[PDB]
Amino acid sequence: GKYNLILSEYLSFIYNSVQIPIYYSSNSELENRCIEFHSKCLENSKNGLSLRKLFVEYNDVIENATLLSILSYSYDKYNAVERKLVKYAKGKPLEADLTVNELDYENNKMTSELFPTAEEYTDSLMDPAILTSLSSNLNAVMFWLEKHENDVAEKLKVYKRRLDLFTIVASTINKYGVPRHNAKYRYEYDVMKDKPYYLVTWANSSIEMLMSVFSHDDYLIAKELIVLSYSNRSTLAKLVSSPMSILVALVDINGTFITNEELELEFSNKYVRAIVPDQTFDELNQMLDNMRKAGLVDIPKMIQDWLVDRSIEKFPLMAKIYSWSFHVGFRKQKMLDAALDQEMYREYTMLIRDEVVKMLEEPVKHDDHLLRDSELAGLLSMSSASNGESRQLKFGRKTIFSTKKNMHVMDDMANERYTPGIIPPVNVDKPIPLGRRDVPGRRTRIIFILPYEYFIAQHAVVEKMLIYAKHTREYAEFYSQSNQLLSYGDVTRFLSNNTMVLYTDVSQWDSSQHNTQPFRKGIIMGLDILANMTNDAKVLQTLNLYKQTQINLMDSYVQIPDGNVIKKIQYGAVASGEKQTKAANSIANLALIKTVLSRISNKHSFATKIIRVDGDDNYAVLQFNTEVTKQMIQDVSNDVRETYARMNAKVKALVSTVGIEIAKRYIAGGKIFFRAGINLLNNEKRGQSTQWDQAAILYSNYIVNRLRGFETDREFILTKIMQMTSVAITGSLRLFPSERVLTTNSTFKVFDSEDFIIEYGTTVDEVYIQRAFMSLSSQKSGIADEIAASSTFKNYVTRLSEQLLFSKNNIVSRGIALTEKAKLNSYAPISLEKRRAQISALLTMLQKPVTFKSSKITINDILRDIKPFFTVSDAHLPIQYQKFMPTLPDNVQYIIQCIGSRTYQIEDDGSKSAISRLISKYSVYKPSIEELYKVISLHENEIQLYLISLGIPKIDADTYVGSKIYSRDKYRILESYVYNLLSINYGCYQLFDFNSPDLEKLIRIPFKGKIPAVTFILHLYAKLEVINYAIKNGSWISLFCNYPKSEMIKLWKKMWNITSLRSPYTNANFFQE
RNA sequence: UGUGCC
Repeated sequence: GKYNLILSEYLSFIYNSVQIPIYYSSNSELENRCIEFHSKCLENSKNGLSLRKLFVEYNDVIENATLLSILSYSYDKYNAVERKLVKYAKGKPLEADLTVNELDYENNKMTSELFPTAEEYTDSLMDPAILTSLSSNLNAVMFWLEKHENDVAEKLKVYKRRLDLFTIVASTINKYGVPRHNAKYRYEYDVMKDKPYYLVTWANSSIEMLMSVFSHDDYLIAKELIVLSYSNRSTLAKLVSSPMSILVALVDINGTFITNEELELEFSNKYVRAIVPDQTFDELNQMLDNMRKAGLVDIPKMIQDWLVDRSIEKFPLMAKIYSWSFHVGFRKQKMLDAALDQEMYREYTMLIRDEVVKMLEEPVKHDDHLLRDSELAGLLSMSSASNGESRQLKFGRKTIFSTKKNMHVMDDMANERYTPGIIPPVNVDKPIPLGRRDVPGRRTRIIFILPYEYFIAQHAVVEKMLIYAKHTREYAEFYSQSNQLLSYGDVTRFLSNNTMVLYTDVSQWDSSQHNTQPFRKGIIMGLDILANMTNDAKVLQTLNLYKQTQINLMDSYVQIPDGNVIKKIQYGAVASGEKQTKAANSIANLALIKTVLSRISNKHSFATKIIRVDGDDNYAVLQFNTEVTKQMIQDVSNDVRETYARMNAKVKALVSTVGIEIAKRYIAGGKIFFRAGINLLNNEKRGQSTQWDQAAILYSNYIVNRLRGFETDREFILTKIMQMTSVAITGSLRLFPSERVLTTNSTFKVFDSEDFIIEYGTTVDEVYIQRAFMSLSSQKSGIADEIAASSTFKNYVTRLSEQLLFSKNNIVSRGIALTEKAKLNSYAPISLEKRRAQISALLTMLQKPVTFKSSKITINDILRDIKPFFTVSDAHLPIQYQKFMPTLPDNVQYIIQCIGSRTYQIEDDGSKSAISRLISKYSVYKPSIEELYKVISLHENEIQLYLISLGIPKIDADTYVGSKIYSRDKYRILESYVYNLLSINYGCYQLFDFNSPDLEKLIRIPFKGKIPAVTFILHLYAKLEVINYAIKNGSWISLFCNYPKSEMIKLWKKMWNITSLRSPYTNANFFQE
């Protein structure tokens, strides 16, 4: 509960010249006392009197009531920051070395020198894009510094290392003064022109980096990145994190974890000697020298010191550095610059064509319905993103403009303009609008934003390909319900003294111009073969349309802005934006890896243990009929690079016998590592999310980084959360939500009271608050109801429905209309109205909690009912599993050591149900987990009607409605739904093997009735409680359950009526992946 | 409506 105490100190620190606590209680009499206390405090403050007497008088309110919020009556002028900053600003300011970046505008010049006229100015290249101010970040660091000013021992060293660092930030910022932000947390030209262009972004990155400093090594790393970053803005991250690929090959393997037949992690005590050719060492040295040429000193030395022995025990430092560089911010070039960079492929093209044919061969011959009604499927699937051009649209009687894809389709249909049979051009006549994706370290890549004709003409086929991939292991990113651990396991498996791994990053090749010809032709050739396999008119048109999109792309043109103008240039390369983007790319890399491997063998004779393609990378494990030597590696590597070289492909191929390093993960010393480079105080782009959503997201980013090996002080995160989640009443009245409001599992939850432990209200007050918050979950929007009543809109819903189902409409119909009413949420005007409504409702709720008829049950209610029926008792679980994921914090790591981990994801969509499968066979419709959950619990007769209404044949529908499988499905649908409400596949839990035998013994549950749903919830609740206790106390306990027989029947009724809560915390988990 | 595909 330290969050509440912390908030007062921070507020007291920020303002000085009052704070009014606000409590509430589920007990009528106590609440009145809370009302009396609030009135007295306002009255006393209004008269400038002390509140000390009142606190003693209302001792009971402080002691038992639950704090809801804090009132901030501050009469200053959001200043203080200028005054506060100066004491810390003494050291010498930093000077921008305007000679380190190629492209001029990437140097820390004076804003004016970049944009002389306020009309030439643009933040397009430095916009933090986050909804929190630079001034607030600075305020947070200073506040933390003051609190930890009088600390001792090791704590002091952390303060001192941090204090030194912020000195550079403070002094440099002062030389120009703190920049001021507008209403939308943006930095305009007037504040900007006197100050160095990249000043605001740089300060944010350094502050974020410093508040994540603890050990001396952290201090050394943060300082080099900070000073260097201010000058360098385009290669520092890349230079710092490049030696990592070379490093993995060096470390030896002493006991690793592999994959077994049951596809689960199993420990192997083997030893694999690292074999590295002298040439590789020269390459690493060149990389180190390059870091040095760029002013780097401390970082290069650390890598060099490590190299003397390359002990996997002193390797965490290398890992720490790799995670660290990403925190220098994003590299945002000029669209044109990002855009500008851009006879033997016969074997390569053929494989791509063959792979495409396999993925649809069976679907095409049979005459799959999805292929037949592909157009309908695209419409249901259709998103609410952009279509490319801002159009004027009329809805009922309102004339407004939108760019949204959904809006364009509805307007077009109501004008006989809807024509998916005609796939628009993307050449010189109708150039493609561009989209951009920015990431730290790597170069900016462009994105096509093609007309919805393209999404529709490709949605059905890509879905078919994904299903094929779903069961093909070569495609690591799509295989089964696998996670990254299984992939990690597969590489280690066949590792021995007569086998070498081959990893390759082909990010450059994917964009190449050489690539697009062979790529498009291969897909097209495949499409022609598939067409020569059926006679179905519906299938051919859908198949034919897909072919057309590939042809139009072959010769494309792009609209790249060059200032304020839009130059139309010829883009002869493959860019992402299509539907088949990921699936096609995966096919292309796999075809490519296969092509290189085949050419090499003519020379060498090996065995292919495994081949894989995962994202922009691809790798393989080969086996030779002899012991691998340093000389052998050089020969295999030179030939492989040469094979890539002949195909004019620019890639980075490496050969090792112990580890590999790709974009998503890296393996060194038999251990699995994952980069932890998520930016905190700077984003990639702006969206339509609120401050609360962003605050929830920041906490999430912090949790993933903390899990991955990059920790940022929690107090700083908490401090950031307090500033972000605040709400102003006036220009001097600001309301700060309490910890209970912030952390309770409600529609307004932002973070967990205690990291790695999701709590649920076990007290009456929490329950009272939870019920109240839900009360005001959804808010109305006029602009939204308007269009929801217009003609064109209802017709669009009606046209989709009369095309989909046969019999009656409503469980399906209500969903389609709503699913379509929400898509309007991309339209800012509607988004803005919703937020304003939420705040006003929120201000009143914090002020004085309202009443609620409840009548709605949730997950928290089910858990609360169970709790009082378990008996706790100290138990003990020894550690049996060696550590394979080192970066993991100690408390999280301990649970894995004692009970183990898993290599799969727990099905939380119900897709593995027989009924869901049956719907898939005859319908293009895709029910949600929630819809399936409501549907399964319906009267046998009702279910039969619903299946028929969707097109399911009578003999099939009738057979299911009474079978054994339907009964089993009932339990399965609920199990999937319950896991979903408990986020078992997210955060820290996704790691633990909840089916662990060791975990299982700690649970004692005697059957007293026997009813699937009831048994599942008790075991799950017990498993979560035992694990959570373990996370907090580092020790274990055993659980006994004596739940009544009468009680279970009541509980079961409760279970089939659970509602789902929507909250920023929930959104953030969805947001991560 | 400072707007940006899968």
